Amino acid sequence: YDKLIVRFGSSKIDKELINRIERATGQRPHHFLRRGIFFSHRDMNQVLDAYENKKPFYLYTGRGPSSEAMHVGHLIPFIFTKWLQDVFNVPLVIQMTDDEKYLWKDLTLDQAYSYAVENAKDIIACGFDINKTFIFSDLDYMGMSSGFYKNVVKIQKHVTFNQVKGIFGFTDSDCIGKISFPAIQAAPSFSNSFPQIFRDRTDIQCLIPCAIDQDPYFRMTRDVAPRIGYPKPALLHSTFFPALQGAPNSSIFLTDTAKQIKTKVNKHAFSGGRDTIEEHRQFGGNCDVDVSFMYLTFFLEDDDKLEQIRKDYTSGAMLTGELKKALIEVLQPLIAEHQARRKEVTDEIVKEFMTPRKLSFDFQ
Amino acid sequence: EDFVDPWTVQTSSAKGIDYDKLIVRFGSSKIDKELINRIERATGQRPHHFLRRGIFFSHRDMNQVLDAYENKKPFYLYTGRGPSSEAMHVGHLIPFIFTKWLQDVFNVPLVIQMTDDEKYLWKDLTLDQAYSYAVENAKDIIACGFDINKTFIFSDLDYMGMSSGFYKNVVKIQKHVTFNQVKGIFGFTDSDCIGKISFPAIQAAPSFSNSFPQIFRDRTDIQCLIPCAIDQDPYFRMTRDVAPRIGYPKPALLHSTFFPALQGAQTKMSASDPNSSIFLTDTAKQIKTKVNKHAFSGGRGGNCDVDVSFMYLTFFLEDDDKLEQIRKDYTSGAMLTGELKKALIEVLQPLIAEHQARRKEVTDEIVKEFMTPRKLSFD
Repeated sequence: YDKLIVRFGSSKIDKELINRIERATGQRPHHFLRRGIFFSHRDMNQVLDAYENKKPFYLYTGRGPSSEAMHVGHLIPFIFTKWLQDVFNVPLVIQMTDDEKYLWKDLTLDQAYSYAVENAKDIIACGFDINKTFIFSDLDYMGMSSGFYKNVVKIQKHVTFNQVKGIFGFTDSDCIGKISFPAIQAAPSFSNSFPQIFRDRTDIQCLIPCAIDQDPYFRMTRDVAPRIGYPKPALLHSTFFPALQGAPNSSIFLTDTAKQIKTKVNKHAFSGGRDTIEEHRQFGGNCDVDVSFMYLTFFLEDDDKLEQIRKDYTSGAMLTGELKKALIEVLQPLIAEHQARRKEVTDEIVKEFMTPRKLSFDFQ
Repeated sequence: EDFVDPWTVQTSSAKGIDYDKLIVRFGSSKIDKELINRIERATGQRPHHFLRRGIFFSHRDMNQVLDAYENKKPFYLYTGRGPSSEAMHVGHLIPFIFTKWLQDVFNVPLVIQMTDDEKYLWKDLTLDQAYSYAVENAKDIIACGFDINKTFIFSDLDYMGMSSGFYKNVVKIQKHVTFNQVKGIFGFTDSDCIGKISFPAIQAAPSFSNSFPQIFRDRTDIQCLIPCAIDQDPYFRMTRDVAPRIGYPKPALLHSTFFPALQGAQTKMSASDPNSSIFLTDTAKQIKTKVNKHAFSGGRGGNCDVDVSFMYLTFFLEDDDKLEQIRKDYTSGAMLTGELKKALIEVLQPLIAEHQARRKEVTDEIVKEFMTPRKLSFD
């Protein structure tokens, strides 16, 4: 990961920049920062500069509404974005790319759109404030903005096929909606794409939380920005979420019960311990390629108890199955609590989050 | 004829584009002697001259528009205009006044797409400028006399961002046209901006009732009829291919020949104009100056098949017998060029003068109304 930074030319967060946040925030850096889940960035300093100089900034993230079974991995950006929203108290804009799924998959426009509404339930279950978050459907919001399509057009002019052909790999057997889709993903990065929220303001920086594997796709947007008179969108990159069986039982869905969660991490997670304990008691603990532990890295909020689990699993004291039932006690209460929060999401709360509204934000 | 596209029209021949051949290549159908009567019977009106003199000579499924009009099932008219700049020419009047004619004789709603996004992409303009031209060009279009309770005129940049139905159709059409197909119709290249690669779906979209929920109450099946010069047909031949794939009725069409450029019937009157157009902004003096000096004569006698003045006469005189008398006469030698041009100047001068007058009457508030999404009158 330290070599993917140099590869994409991004800036690495320290344990010193993390402090800069704490000074304006007034909290304790989220464990993603503390642990390095979210390690890289691009222009966080620029966003920070305006936060103290008493100027707003906003967040943006999206979601590809392809059915659901949003697994626990998919929670990583949202958990972090939610945090960002609360410590800075700024607006967030969440995009549901229904057109995209329609273009790429065997769905009807309605089918893609219903998935967008449903996924929006799961997202709201994460707890986003309703007074500073706007979840929008591409298909819906294009028809309801006096600023969105215009920005999409500006981008479409300043980007050629050859450009989108290298970055995304589009060939020419593809449909045109695809070739031009990258402009729809980019448009949300610029404030005046949301008139009911921001107005015709253009000086509001945009912070985009996402992976590190994504930087090459967001550079297109960052490169077009100067060219159209708009500031670049800042970035905060994260690491990947270990695929369960190894880096259908392949992932752990938020719709999974409690026993399924139990039987998955027990029968399908990956082990680093010599596990087939010839005599794992002073060996075993490979906390780099052991999924169960990697997960605790994301979901167990206590550093002290985590380090204890690492010293102990690596040393050989803690066997496998012991570490596993430790994770289960973190997931089961994470997932089940998610499902409950999502039960309380009425058809009217969804419609609200998805309605072009004025928001309550920190101009500061 | 050789080349006819949405951006260029070229022929080696002074007689102009071979229209019976364009019909074979494009796959459209010739407007028969007997299809014209059906228009008469069905509308109880004499067919407009463009129909009688073969100016609008090609169609697609007009028999299906009539199939429905006869049975009391509506249909609507859709046509468009790319505002490349503020000034339009007299060739532009052909599709519009004919559309104004279809509107009255059939009494059906009409939508007119002002493609500001198309020109913002293809040309060097700001979004402000591109919208500006849409507004100005709408005044001239309005000057043709369209019923305000029966016509919707929209800028693409504005209507895309305010319609619960337009973008959705663009997206649907976009899924069914590959870059490969689009570069084999419009000749696009890997160097073109993405906005241009996908632009075709935006022109294809008004071809479906759905993009105007406010007009046809989310009805989805109202038959569409599109009047246009035959250089806009690649867009619509693409559209009719896509329509069934997204469960919509294919749009019908009526193609017109091109109003020749002054120098000859090799190109069409365009706004580039090295010096080839009579702008709807020209003074009586300029119109006369342009006809006498710039309009290719044929003549020196008289060959009607190449005289740019006589071609113009077949578009705006409106007296089949006089035109026919001007034909035999110019051919035989009796008429003698300066008289022929003198005649044409007597028709164009008032035509453009009445246009300007009515245009001066289009107040800002009227442009606004025509361009606001409305219900219309179930026309």
